[PDB]
Amino acid sequence: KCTSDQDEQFIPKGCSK
Repeated sequence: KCTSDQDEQFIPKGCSK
């Protein structure tokens, strides 16, 4: 997943996959 709660300025290692 990309957004855990609401992460608009932050994208993780594993966003769109």
